[PDB]
Amino acid sequence: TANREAIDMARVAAGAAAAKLADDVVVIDVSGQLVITDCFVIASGSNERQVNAIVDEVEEKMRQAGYRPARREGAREGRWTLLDYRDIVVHIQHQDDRNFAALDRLWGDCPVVPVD
Amino acid sequence: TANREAIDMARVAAGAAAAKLADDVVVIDVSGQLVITDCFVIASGSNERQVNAIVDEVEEKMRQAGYRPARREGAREGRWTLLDYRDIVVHIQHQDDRNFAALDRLWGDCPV
Ligand SMILES: [Mg+2]
Ligand SMILES: [Mg+2]
Ligand SMILES: [Mg+2]
Repeated sequence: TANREAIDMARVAAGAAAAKLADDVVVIDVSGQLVITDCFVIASGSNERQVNAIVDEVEEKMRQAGYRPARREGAREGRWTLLDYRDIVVHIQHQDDRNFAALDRLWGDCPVVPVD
Repeated sequence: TANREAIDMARVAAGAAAAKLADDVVVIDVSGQLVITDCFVIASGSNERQVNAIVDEVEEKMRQAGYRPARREGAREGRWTLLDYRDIVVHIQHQDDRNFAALDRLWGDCPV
């Protein structure tokens, strides 16, 4: 399964998104699929303000956890942001833009990490 | 349009993939679309071991040209490997998995 250190990072990220009332907050164990990243963290906002508040909360809480800033990515015209912390990767998106079948297609065979 | 520092990185990464006999090597300018990444370099290997060697070639010359180490990722079965250099992302894939349709609906308007 996923390394304990990676799960702890995921816990911090998911707790930050939950603190800003994100929807779809799930930690995916991708340790059996990928060679580097162990946890994928999904989160969604109902508006773009919230999406960005979730993004900033995750970064601020990850900094407090002692980690270096994520390598970031997003679409200039899109409403998503990708945060790469290596052991984990965080993906935050406006719920209206999400493709949920595509998510399940990609990670449907991966265990959910009950992180609470 | 795409960065000088990125084009000269894509040049190196694509040439390296060329030196180790990759197929369907493409440099895609995504600078118009993305915030951070400026270019993608996609390539195919005929098999998992060729994908492995292609990655080696790319990483070897990128280090030689004094570039930052890649943030790597890969499928555990070696079907694909990705190297993130920030300014460019290199995507090497087993030709059987290369979906050119999905590429088109997504980086089709980008110069290639
Ligand atoms: Mg792992
Ligand atoms: Mg750019
Ligand atoms: Mg190697």
